[PDB]
Amino acid sequence: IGTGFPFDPHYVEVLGERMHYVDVGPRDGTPVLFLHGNPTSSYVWRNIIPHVAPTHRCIAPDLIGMGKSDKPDLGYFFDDHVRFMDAFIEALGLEEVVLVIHDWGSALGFHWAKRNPERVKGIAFMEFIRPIPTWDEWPEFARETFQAFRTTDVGRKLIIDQNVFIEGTLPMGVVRPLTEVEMDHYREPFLNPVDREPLWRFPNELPIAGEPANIVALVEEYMDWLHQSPVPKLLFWGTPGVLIPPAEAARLAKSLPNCKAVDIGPGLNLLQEDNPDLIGSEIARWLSTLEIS
Ligand SMILES: [Cl-]
Repeated sequence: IGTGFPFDPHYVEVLGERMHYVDVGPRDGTPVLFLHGNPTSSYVWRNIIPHVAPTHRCIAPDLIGMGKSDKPDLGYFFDDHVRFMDAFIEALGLEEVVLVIHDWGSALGFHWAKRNPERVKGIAFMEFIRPIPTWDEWPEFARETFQAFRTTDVGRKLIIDQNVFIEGTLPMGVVRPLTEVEMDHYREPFLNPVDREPLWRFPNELPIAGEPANIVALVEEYMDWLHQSPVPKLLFWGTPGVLIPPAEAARLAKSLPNCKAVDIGPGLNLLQEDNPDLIGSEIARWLSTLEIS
């Protein structure tokens, strides 16, 4: 499992800010958009992208306030991420796309897809945002932690003061140890405690037990759309998972139209850190099947 990030930086001005992106692969076809979540960057994709780069254009942006994207004094609400990602897409001039999405990236991806259905030729997803209608349905071992995260007081002491999301939650969304080189990559954007607002806001935006209602409403909408959509779907899942337990992958595999679903073996949240070659290989393959009518 490679620790290197051998991608030349690309930058584009988005709403008076600068966002970073990985851009590789053929220039000609349908492009593949990789959207990371919390608390990652395009780094999370580094070992998935080389599987796809040979046949497809690979576009992997750092979300505003993350990776090497600019860090303006925002609240980094979901709605800000939407604003910025909507704009990024239009800046690159993208028309049809395929979406490869994860964690908060999935909420972006689904949300954009709901709004632009005639431009999504496929979606691959994994460990994605769905409504967790009670805290019962959140992983036992992570309840106390995400409960404290969802406080201004101590949540911020943890995430912003202490950097627990990065030093603690992150390694704990991966089954294998992360090396020190890998940790340092995940740490780089958030060395300055100032810049960790995204990391605290995101958990406070998770649609758990009805709140925040704005997020719940919105996630409910994209999931309802997803159930009424033919668009080809590819669902990676792990055991036991975090945001998606095995049992729920099972249910969605069945419930979502035209959806293929691939078990990746041991996995928590950052599936891409536990089995890159498998997800990479399966995406690439599946991509080819989208051209078979
Ligand atoms: Cl989060």
